[PDB]
Amino acid sequence: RWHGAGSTADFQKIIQERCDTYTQTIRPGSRSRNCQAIRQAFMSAFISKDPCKATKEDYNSLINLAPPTVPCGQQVFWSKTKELAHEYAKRRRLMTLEDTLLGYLADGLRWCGEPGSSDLNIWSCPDWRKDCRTNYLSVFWEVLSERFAESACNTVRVVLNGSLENAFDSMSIFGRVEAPNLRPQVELEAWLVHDTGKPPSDSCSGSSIRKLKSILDGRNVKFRCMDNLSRDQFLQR
Repeated sequence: RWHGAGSTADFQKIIQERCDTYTQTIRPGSRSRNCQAIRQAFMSAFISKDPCKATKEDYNSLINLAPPTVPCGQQVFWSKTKELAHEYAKRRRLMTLEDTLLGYLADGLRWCGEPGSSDLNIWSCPDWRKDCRTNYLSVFWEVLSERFAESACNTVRVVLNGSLENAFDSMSIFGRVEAPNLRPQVELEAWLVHDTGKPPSDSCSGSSIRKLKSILDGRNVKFRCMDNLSRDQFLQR
């Protein structure tokens, strides 16, 4: 029925198993959380509904069970730097969205339902461009991203791509949802990191980063920007 790839096979089992692994072996001691209840809430958010009428409100109950809150001074944002940013966060024992409970559950997966049915659509799912932006996969990442940004505290870091013409993309989730909802008075450190021995194409003094700085000034968030670093110099530091 849709243009996008279908749901991850065995979605329900994958998320519950990821939840067990996360809560018991990845970030334990926190107060306890029921993984069966989390799985049930996640399914209830989208199953049997119109797959192109997802709203942020559909996810309030799921997120309340496990908000994407990272301890102060440990939070990492990224944009166009997925691989690098996660390497960095892993090495420094920091957390990206994909390191929160719900982000860990959902990372890399696909899901959508079908009206009337209680089952996943494993055959096809709304593509964001061809079908609808208001789909359950896209909306999940948006609302999770917003709460993650709102809960950030003290010093936060962002890894950006110094090999693009514009390291800051105002239409990205980081630019649209995260930066504009950053808790006021936190401090943000940006790292603009470039490839290989390929000379950077954007810097902290470029137009796009000046736009980011304007947003942060508006949030009363202090900004420090470092650039002209290759992947190795950034990670080795």
